[PDB]
This record gives sequence, structure tokens and C-alpha cells, in this order.
Amino acid sequence: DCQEHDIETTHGVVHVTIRGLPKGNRPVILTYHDIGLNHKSCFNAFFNFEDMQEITQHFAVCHVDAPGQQEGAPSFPTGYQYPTMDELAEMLPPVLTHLSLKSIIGIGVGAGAYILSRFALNHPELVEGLVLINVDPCAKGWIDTNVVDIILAHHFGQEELQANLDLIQTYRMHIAQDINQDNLQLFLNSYNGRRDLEIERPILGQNDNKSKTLKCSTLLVVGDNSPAVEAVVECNSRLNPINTTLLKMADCGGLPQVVQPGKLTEAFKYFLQGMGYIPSAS
Amino acid sequence: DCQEHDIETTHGVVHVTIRGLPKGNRPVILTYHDIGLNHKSCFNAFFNFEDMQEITQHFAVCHVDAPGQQEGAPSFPTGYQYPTMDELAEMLPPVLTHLSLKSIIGIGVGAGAYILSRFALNHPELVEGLVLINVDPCAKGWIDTNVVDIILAHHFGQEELQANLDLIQTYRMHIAQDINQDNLQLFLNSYNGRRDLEIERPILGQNDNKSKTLKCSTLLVVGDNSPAVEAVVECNSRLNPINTTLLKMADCGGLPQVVQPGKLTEAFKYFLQGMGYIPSAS
Repeated sequence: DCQEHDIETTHGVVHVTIRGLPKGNRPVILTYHDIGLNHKSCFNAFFNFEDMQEITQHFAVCHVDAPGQQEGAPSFPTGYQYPTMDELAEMLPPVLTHLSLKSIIGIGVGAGAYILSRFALNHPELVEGLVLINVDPCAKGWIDTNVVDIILAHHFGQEELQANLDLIQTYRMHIAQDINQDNLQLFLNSYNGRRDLEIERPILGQNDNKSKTLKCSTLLVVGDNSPAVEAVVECNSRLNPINTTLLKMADCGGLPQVVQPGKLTEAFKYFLQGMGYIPSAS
Repeated sequence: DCQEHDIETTHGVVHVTIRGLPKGNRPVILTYHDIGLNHKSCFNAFFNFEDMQEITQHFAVCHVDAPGQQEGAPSFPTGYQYPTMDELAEMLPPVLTHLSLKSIIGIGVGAGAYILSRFALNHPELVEGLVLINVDPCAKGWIDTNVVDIILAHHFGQEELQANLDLIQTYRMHIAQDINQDNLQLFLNSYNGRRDLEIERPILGQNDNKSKTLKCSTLLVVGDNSPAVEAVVECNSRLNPINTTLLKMADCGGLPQVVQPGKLTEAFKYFLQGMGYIPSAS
């Protein structure tokens, strides 16, 4: 039913978790997490939600852990060359060849969402569709205390983060303990050094300076209280509106998939129906 | 390549025109023209365009003429029971069944857009997606001189009607000469008899009091200078935004398939790419 693979890439080893069994024609739901998290802390609560098991049983599900972010991972040596964001994206095609995966439907949070975008631009033939949570298609442009507090700021809004409710302290413990703290630095370093996605919205008038844009279907997802609102909004204006949709989720900040899974599952179902998959869903 | 069929239905005879052959589990691009037009005056100028014949090589094209609206159609006898807009939609499964078709990608104009929309709600299993040009989901809301002058004003905006005579004059003659004038008044009457499409936008928490909507991918099209702007915007407001995109074509009159085929074809190509069809550039 399930399996775990330490897949050999040109940029090192990538740890994956396959759930279910895919047929040749149907794509796999490939998953890619955010900084401070892994496939478990990011997605398991969402994917194992009642309404999601109705959807996921029809598909296979391939959960990608970022280098040295998988649970029980050993510490990378001090001066280890940690894969760049673009290089992380180049580690995905080898995963698809190893597991004989013909194509994917991508779900990504933050850093994961960037990587799956780069992957989708790198290979439109492999990506059928994307669900991009808290995506930032822009470079940071900000380089300077506590890596855990830096990542908590990336995820949760100031109002939300200042309050320090059960959710905040829960995910403080996740980021602190679940992930190798030496490797988390390097993964955050890679993400903070991401380049501009170089996407621009096409104009039907004529070719737009050969600006690239996601060919596949794209569902953008952001919480109203999220610090990534302006980033996801900017990403929406730079993507093809005919193949892109913007979901603003109410009374919600960081990690919409964990806080409002019932709403995001319904959004996901509609998204999968539009593509022609899972018609009988009543 | 070419075959025209006079398909026998319960609501009478429907004229269809099949271009190319449909094979290998791919949908036919089924079309439905507007009031005062037929498939020739509505689509042949759009479909014979250089950038459209590149797409239609891989697809099969089924041109549906509305009862009596086809070329050289004999006049319906005085007091003929002309099918309702809901009955016109109930004639489409016979078409799909008669021609051994599994499903369609629908291109509807005005009344044709309403008819394809009703067909999609009745039979979501038979419709993979809809391009709806100048669609109005709401009933006229009231009842009634020169039929040609009415249909011109239906199609064409105020500043457009007197600015570009070349189009208005050519189509004045299409509405007047190329179609049976007895039958035309009946098709017009049927369209003005249309009920509310009874679609509502889904709430991501709420259950709409079990209101229905289009479960397929939909591209709403209308020109900035069309008299059908607010009706198509009103249609957009009542559809699922995750499955629906609105295209307001800048500097575009009543007929974007006639006026701006270059831009609309490009839009339709992106629309088909989102569904997973026609991956590579044409």
C-alpha cells in the first residue's frame, strides 16, 4: 500500500512517501512542504482529513521531503553544498522516473510552492496542475536571531504570532524538534536566496517579450491574515487568468490546509473536477 | 472529412455538420450559434481562421444548427410547436448518441451559450467544458417591430452599431437573407421565453440550499463594448470561481469570434491547455 524511498538524484538524496497505488494513465498527487516543516507536519492532518480520504483513495499520493528535512535525518556537515531552490526543483524529474510516474498534480506550501512552480516551468509536460499555498514568486531582497522565530514569522501573521495560541506553540514545537536544526538553517538559507520566478501575465494582443507563464491549471490559496497575501496577490497578477484561480480563505492566517481543511478539500475537489478527474463526487 | 446529418429527436429534426473524425477518447468541439445566425454566420469565420485550424486538426468539430435555422430550411407551418430553450438542450444527447460521441467541449453564442449551459447542468457527464460567448442566464423578464433591427441591437452595442458599418451591414444581410424569416421569429420567441438558468455560486462552507452550478471548466467571453457585458458578469457572479474564468476582451464589439479571432483563439488554446489537452504550442 505505502512505501518510503531514498531516491538518488544528481543533487544528492531526496526522501519520499508513496501512499496508495497509481495506474499508468492517472497522475499522482505529488506533495512538497514549507520551511520548518516536513510532509507530516505540513500535510498529514490535511490529507488524512475525512473529506480528503474520499478524493485521495482514487489517486496515488507522493509526499516529497526536502533534503535533510525528513524525520530522523542525520546532520549535513558544516560546509555542505545545500541544493539551491532551482536545484531542489531539478531533483523532482528523477523522482518521477524512479517511481515510473508519468505526470503529477502538484500541491506546495511556501518554499514547496516555489519549487513546484520552477518544476512546472522547467517541465510543463510533467505537471498537469498546481495548488500553490502561500507562494512568493519574488526574491526576498532582505539579508541580515533565532531560526525558529524567523520561520514562525514566515508562516503566521503578526496579530496571530503575537497572540501565541495553541496553533502557534504547537508548530513552534514542530519546527524546534521534528526537523534536524542544522539542516533547517541550510533549507531556509536556500529559500531566502531564491531568484525571481520570471513569470509575467500574457497579453492576447501579441507575444509579451517571450515572458514565461505556468501552462498548467493553477489554484492559488492564501489566508486573509497570512503575511504572504501581497506576495500571492502579486503572483496572481503575473499568471494566466484563464488557467489560474485565486482562493482568499476567511478568518485564516498561516497553514490554511491544517486550520481550514474542510474548506480547502472542497476547493481541491472543484479544482480536480475542472481538470476532468473524479466526476462522481456526491 | 465532411458529413451533414439531419438527426431525428423527440422535439423534431436538428441539422448538424461534422468536420474531421473523433477518435482515441478525445471530446468533439460541439458548437451552438445565437439568435438571427446559423453555424456558418456564427463560427465559420472563427474556425477557418489560421490560428484555429491548428487546434481543430487534433479535435473533431460538430456544428449544430438550431431547428429551422439551418441553410435552405423550409418554413415551419403556422402554429408549429417550436421547441423551448430547455427542449433545444434535450436534443443534444440524441446528437452525441447518434454520432457515437462520449462528451463535448461546448462553444455557445448567446442563446447557444444558454442551451449548452442547460445541457451541461442536465448532463455534466457529457460536458468536459464550456466557452460561453455573450451568455445570459437570467430570463428577459417581460414580453414585446422589424425582427432584423431587434437582433442587430441584441448582438451589437450603441457606438459599435454606427461606427463600423462593414460588419453591421454584412450581418444585417446574414440575419435578413441567409435564414428562414418564419422560423427565425419562432427561435427568437423561444429564446425570450427562456427561464432563469437557476445556477448559484457555491459557498465553501455553506451548501447553497442545494442550488446547482456548472461542474465543468467554463470560459466566459464578452467584449468591453458588447451590450451583454452585465449579463455575462452576472453569470460569472453565479458560477463557481474555481471552475470559471471571465474574459472581458478590451476594444471588442458584440462578436469576439468574428471581430477578434486572433485573441479569442489564443484564449481558447490556453483554455484547452488547462484541461490537459494540446500541451505543446501550435
